[PDB]
Amino acid sequence: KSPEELKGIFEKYAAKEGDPNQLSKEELKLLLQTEFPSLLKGGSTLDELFEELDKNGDGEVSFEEFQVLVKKISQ
Repeated sequence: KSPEELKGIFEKYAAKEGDPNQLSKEELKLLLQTEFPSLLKGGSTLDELFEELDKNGDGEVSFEEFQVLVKKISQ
């Protein structure tokens, strides 16, 4: 979807507590599973995926990092 939509969707799951605009491993999992079951681009887990992504979002995934994930998925 467009950045606007990806942002909206991201925020839907990121807007909990602690940080309202970063998906934790939990919220990343929840987002992926709920919104993108068709695109579970992980493995026999998503730990590795998480570690691969989080070279930035301090144990979570910022919007940029997520949009980059979507970019990767799309590619």
